[PDB]
Amino acid sequence: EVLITGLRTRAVNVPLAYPVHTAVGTVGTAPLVLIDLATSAGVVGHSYLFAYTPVALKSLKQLLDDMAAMIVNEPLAPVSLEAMLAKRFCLAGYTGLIRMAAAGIDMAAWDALGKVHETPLVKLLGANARPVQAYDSHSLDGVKLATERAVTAAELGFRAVKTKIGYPALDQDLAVVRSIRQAVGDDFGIMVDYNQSLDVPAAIKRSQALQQEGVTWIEEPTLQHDYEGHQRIQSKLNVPVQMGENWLGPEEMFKALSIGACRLAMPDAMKIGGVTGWIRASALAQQFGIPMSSHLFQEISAHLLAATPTAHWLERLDLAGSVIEPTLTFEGGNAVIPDLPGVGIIWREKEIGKYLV
Amino acid sequence: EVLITGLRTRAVNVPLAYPVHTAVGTVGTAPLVLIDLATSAGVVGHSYLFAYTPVALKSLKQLLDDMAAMIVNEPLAPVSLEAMLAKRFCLAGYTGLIRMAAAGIDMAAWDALGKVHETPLVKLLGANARPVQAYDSHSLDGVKLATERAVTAAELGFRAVKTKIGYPALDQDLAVVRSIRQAVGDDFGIMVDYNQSLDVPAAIKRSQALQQEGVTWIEEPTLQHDYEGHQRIQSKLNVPVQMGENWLGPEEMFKALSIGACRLAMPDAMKIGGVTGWIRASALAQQFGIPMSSHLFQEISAHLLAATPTAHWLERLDLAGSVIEPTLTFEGGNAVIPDLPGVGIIWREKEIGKYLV
Amino acid sequence: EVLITGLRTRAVNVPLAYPVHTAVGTVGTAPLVLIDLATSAGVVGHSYLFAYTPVALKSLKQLLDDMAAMIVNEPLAPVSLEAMLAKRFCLAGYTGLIRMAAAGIDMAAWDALGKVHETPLVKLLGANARPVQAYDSHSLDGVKLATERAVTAAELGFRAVKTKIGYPALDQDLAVVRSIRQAVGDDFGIMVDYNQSLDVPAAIKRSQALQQEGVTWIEEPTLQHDYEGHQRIQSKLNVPVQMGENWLGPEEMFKALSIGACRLAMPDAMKIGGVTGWIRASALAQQFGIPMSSHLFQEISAHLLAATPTAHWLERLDLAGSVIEPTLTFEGGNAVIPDLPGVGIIWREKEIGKYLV
Amino acid sequence: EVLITGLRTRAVNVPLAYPVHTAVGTVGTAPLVLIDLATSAGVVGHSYLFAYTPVALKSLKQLLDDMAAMIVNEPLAPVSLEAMLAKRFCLAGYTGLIRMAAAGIDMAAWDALGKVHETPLVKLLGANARPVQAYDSHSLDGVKLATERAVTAAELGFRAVKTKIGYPALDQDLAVVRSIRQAVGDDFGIMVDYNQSLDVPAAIKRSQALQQEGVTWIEEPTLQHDYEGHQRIQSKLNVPVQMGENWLGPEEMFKALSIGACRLAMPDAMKIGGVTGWIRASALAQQFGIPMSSHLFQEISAHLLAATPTAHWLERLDLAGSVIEPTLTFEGGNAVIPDLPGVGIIWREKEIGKYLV
Ligand SMILES: [Mg+2]
Ligand SMILES: [Mg+2]
Ligand SMILES: [Mg+2]
Ligand SMILES: [Mg+2]
Repeated sequence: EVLITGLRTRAVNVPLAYPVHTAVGTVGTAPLVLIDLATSAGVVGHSYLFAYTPVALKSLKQLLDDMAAMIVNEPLAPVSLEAMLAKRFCLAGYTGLIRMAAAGIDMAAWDALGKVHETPLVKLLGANARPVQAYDSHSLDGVKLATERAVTAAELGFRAVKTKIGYPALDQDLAVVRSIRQAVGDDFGIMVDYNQSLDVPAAIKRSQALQQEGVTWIEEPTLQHDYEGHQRIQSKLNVPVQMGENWLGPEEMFKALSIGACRLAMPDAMKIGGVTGWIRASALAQQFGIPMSSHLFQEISAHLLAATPTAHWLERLDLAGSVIEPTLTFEGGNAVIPDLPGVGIIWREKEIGKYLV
Repeated sequence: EVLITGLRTRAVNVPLAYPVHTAVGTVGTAPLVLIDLATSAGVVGHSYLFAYTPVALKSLKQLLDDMAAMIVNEPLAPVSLEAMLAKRFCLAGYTGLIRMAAAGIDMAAWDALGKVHETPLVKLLGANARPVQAYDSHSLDGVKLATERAVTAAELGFRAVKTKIGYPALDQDLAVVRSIRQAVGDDFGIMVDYNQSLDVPAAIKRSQALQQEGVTWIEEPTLQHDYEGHQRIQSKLNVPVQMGENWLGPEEMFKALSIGACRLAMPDAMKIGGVTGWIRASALAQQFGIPMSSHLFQEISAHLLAATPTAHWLERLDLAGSVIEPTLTFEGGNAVIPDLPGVGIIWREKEIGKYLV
Repeated sequence: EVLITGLRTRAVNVPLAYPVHTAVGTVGTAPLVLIDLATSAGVVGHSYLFAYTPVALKSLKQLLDDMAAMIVNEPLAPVSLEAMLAKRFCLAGYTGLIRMAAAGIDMAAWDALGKVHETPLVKLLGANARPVQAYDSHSLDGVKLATERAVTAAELGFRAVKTKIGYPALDQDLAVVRSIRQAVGDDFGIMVDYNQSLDVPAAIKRSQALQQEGVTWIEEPTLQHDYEGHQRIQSKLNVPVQMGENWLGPEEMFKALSIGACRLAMPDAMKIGGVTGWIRASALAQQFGIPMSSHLFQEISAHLLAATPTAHWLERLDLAGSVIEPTLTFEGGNAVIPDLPGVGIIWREKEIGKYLV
Repeated sequence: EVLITGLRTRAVNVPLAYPVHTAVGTVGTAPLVLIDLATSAGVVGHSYLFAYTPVALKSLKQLLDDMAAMIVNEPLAPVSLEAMLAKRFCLAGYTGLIRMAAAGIDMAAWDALGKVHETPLVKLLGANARPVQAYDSHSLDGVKLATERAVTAAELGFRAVKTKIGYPALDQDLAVVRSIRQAVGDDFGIMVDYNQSLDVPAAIKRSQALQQEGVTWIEEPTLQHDYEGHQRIQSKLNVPVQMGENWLGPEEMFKALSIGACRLAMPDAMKIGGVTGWIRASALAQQFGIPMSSHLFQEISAHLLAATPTAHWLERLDLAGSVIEPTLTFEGGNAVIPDLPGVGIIWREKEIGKYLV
């Protein structure tokens, strides 16, 4: 009875507030697919996807455009829609770019369901809005820029930052972390993320040195699919190993928590399967006793974390700020959900045409 | 912003459509606590609890009456309310009659949230209504009455029945099952339930004989908290061991699925923690690959199963038919959810006064 | 041949010798149900239950009043009575408030059996009385009050105290523990209890800091039903993790010891199932090599520990001192069992009427 | 020193020799992306990809077109190229359609390396060509068409066929298998494939009935990512459970063999990561003692199996016969590798234009 009536997608390369420094060089834009899901109720659901690299951007938009005929005239009902897409893609493989596209439809379908009921998503999920602690996420920035970014975050009221590390020598990782720590003081979180760059023995050596410095967690020290190698690294540490941004569906989270790969989790709202996948992931993190943070997608993640019994941190990294209104607020380093139906995503229509592919 | 404004409870002893025959004798009424949850939106949430024995009935109503002050003036938001009650009862022990009372408040709070949004609960949970296969549940009835009840179920269009067994000799269990099977034919489900009555070696001997007869599952062969003993019984069977009506919260389901106690699950909407607990239980049964049925509470369970990715059967056993309107329908042995906001529970006010304690 | 002839219960809110400070505020009374079990031998068994919160108090008394008809005219024989109650409540769920009520009947039935034989309970159980080391249990008291309470305990001759911790920052827990340690010196036990307040990674970080301070054990760092999360915390510690006050029956202790959740145990005489349940729990702690202390119920626990092969500490926390005579004595910080038949509980009849609900 | 100089892709919808019958209806074409990899040596590598559904076809071609700039001017060296692509896609997720595209480049790069050295791929891999037993793979065809297809396969000299089953009742699966068995006789292989359609208990019941009939293996009885559920099904069977066509990379095969999910494996040359991935998969199947068959891609699989120490069957299912010359031969039901450099794939250029998208 409310039916989906259309899917529209727009591929954009948007400027990043913080250019991303990598081992190769700097990237100053993010490739996104913005999604509009029309309904027979006259409301339009909005979401977006991150394509990671511009090599995948046109392919992800073309995949979504060719999935429109599977969803148009189906009832909006995201949990039912997700089961239908999981079955339709069971041969192709309901993972990678297909699962990401399905998650973008789910996150749009939940934003429209909240609009049909004139209620923020957090309340539709049965919870009250609450401010959630956030950390500001930076990149592989070198000692001077990482310290300047940490000092700007601290001046903006965040009480933790994340820096990416994995320089050619462990001394340079430690020089970054120590310089930040001098600038922000001891009563401040410094998360660190090796973005899959170490083998297991290097990750044990480097992480035991970083745990002596005092860091908040150590994120993806090794290849993201190697859950046993993450469990061997965590078995040598007191500081917690954090992972999860690369789990494609809750069935990958379940496999990593069943072997004890990590003592923290941080699903990505797109890769875990949207709101439907995150609800499932929340139930698993509750039973396995794992505090659960978010990865990217801050606008929907502030709602999802408020319904997550083990919620821990929200990652602030504003990928779509150039094309979405700043309805999400940070107040004393906590994200505060807007009082708007659905997710609170409202497009900057005059900006989007600047960045179309 | 919609707040709870009052809790009213009424303890009743209601006549059962099918008197329950036990090893002791017959019971012809069920002790229930009917719950009304007032809200500032003018809608009233309804649920009920089963007290099992009249020894617990006044105590469960008095417990709910003394919990009213913990919930009145809280926002209706069931997931938040459940976290608050779990913390408030963490010393007393958030299990047994305290958890049942919390679940009755959760099931009422979700029925009111569906009424605030003028939408059946199944759609509020994000799914479409679908008819769900049901079986008719009988008792420890002896060969003649069990066969008459199976023939009446088959004439009503059900395609499976459950009988309780655990007579003093295995031959009498087999005489029951064979007589039903003669009366209903081979293309018909016969579930059997030993209601915790066997030790592990007796359960292996009796269940291997019942598996040779051809039964659909073997339910709670031994003490319900002995998950390892259920896993030892299931390791000796091809037919699946079914359990779960006695799990108090999803954290007990998680412990039994982590050791492989059963190849089917059937949570009870009250003991698993209401709609909030069942949503969590559904995510666990999906990841552990366990088809999930319901136990009692048919009216809400038809909605919950339609949102459950591994839904298997709905148990028809109409405990509250004497005091609730028959809005749930069975059509060719499938339960069909009513098109009514929330759960579809509407009290028979002129009947309730007949059965008050 | 000695039969039970009546059950009388009285619900009271009694003043605490040490008001209990919590994260919310102070509580100055304890809700108890005092139990009298009449017999055909003319002796009357006495016990009491702790309801934890006044929300449960009337419900627990009403449950016991409605169980009287299950026990009156049964033989006093507590082990047989316990098997009968376990079977009668196998559907309702023999846990939470039902199991607590059964344990209060068992503890009264053993006090009457000791009176029928004119012998202290410890001798009826086959052991000699012995003084058992006790620690004085305090609350979440802040640095000044926790230090004053530790100095009063040390002046009363106790050689250890327990303080509740789990302040918003780990530095405040450490400020409490260090201030106590300055006041009482190094040759003195300081147990610490987080009363389920931490997730697993916070519990590992905080407990490794507390183990560097030197504490005697770390009690219930995380949710009490999460035995695997307690085992992950204990795997990161040399100091022992203590738990068990929330195990409802020896079957829950068995599940936590089978996974290595803790290196100390401390059953509560009511939640473990009274004297019958504690005897079983003692045999499990002996085989799993776990030193076994008590939680609350000091009067019966001094007898039970003297029969427990792995007895470790008695927790002094005098909940019912306002309504029971001080027949239990502490002599140089050890509890000393009175030479009185049964448990030695004798009501202060002129005080009880002051505190009735 | 031989460098890649260009990538050209063509998306086609090609007619199938055997239309594929499914639970929904018949599909008479396959969506393929044909790949040409130009080199500085003047030879052109050829491969193709299967997109499974036409929903993915344009997206897979656009992804490959946008990956051309990552590979042009790199040395042809497929193992090095694969490591480079795994690192470049480590954030996006080197799985699903990205991994399939990488595998199509690897299979083209090995066909060109064999052409640069004027040697069939099997000899470049260090092995001699040998004929490999093949079975003819059919679909969900109903009793009459499945029996006609089995009789045509047997007349073509194949000594085994595979049929897809998972009809609404187990009796219809058994009616299919029995009808084939009557037509082909007892000295003939009948593999059966449930294409992920059963939950675990249904798969145990149906597969124990099929094992009594006598079938050669039971393939993907349940969801393909549920390796533990495949291990629970295999633990109840003597006949071997076969899986692997949906493993994306050898790292997914390793996870399923480490838990004992299956006693046979059948990687797909595209999803396992091309020739580079299959070489790795072969080493794992050898150490875990698992006979290894192929899935689709018959032309390259006849070469790969001849280098695989545990080679078992080649699956004949001729997806690209309409656009590639029939250089692969079946002689008495064995595939025989052509004596042509590289894989032996030579395009039918006059046919390809008929089927372009
Ligand atoms: Mg990261
Ligand atoms: Mg049952
Ligand atoms: Mg404690
Ligand atoms: Mg297959």
